Amino acid sequence: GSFVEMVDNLRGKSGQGYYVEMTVGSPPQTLNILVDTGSSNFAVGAAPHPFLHRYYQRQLSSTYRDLRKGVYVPYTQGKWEGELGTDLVSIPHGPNVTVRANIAAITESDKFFINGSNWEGILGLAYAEIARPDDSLEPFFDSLVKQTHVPNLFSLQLCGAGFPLNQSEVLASVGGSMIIGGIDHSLYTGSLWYTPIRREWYYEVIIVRVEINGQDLKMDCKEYNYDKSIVDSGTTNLRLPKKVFEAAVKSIKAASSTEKFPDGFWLGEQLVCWQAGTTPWNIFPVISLYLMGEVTNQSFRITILPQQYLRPVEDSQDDCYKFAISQSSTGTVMGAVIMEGFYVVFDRARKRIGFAVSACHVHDEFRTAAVEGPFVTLDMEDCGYNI
Ligand SMILES: CCOc1nc(N2C[C@H]3C(=O)N(C)C(=N)N[C@@]3(c3ccc(C#N)s3)C2)nc(C)c1F
Repeated sequence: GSFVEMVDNLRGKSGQGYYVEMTVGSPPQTLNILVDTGSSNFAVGAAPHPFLHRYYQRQLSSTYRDLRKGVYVPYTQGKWEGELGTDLVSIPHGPNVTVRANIAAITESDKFFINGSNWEGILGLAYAEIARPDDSLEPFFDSLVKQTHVPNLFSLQLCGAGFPLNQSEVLASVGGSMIIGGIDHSLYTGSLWYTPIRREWYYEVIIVRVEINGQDLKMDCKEYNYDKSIVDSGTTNLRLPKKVFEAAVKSIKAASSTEKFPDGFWLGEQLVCWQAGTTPWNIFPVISLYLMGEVTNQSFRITILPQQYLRPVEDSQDDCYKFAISQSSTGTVMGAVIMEGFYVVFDRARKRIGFAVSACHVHDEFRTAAVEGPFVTLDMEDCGYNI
């Protein structure tokens, strides 16, 4: 329905992440927490760091409980180490409840805290299977549902500004909404279409067809989900498996061939700039991803514009962007630049993910993002990867 207390509770941008305010401990300690559907731990800075202006001070919380257990989390681009404990946690612009949750108090980290991101921790919203050190460490959302009457569902509206925001603007701007326990109908237009959650670990989905400006990429659909396809608010880009990325970039280059861009642009490293207001959106194609539907032999599609996959960056008065589609060796990742086009419903109770056109997606007068269906699609189970 309508969840006015949670609408507009996020801040941030696709490159540095979107965060929500939370409180930990007694008396409450306020922290800004990255919303991450790609992990399953609630972890906060708990020791001084050059990039943190605040951190969780366990010795100041009367409700802190030490679990006497460490946690070591090395991942591809970064790492953190911490100490496990529990404490009382609330979301000020959330459900009006306080829960006793696991907290990994980060004591040492490497390339984890981003200089100027304004967040001091991460809220992993995925399932216990991928929690560290193991699946016995109950994730925050699991604790919230178990301890309260909050429905087992959350929804995210990530709002890209469509232009760069400076330090002051990003602190003053509304970055979106995280609706805990419901769906807010003001955040989207048109209908919600649902795709099954294939397995509960990451938010895993199955892509069944890919088009670039209506042209079928024509790859065996297993390639699109090799070795998985996930929905991840903690990733900036749309990341595609190597072979899919190679085919997609060739097609996007062919569609936009009236302008030549350097190799560094297509590699997502180099910015491209145009005179203020002259970005040639129309030369860039739309991209549609078809997802397995809830009905047998039915699919639907989500369509994004270059306003989603060209990420605004500061250079001058030029309008500059980076290409936000990149290669992956760990499957497809529908990151923030996909999520900015849509209101995304993580319906854990019904093991499904819903998509609708976002009320805050960036577009022009000629084209809009879309969520459409149904389409007849056969052998969709064959699109999923095994082993
Ligand atoms: C395989 C590692 O499993 C785990 N992975 C993770 N994460 C991997 C990181 C990552 O690379 N992506 C993309 C992501 N979605 N989340 C992480 C981010 C770090 C900084 C971000 C920003 N901005 S987002 C957190 N945490 C735990 C606790 C794991 F167990």
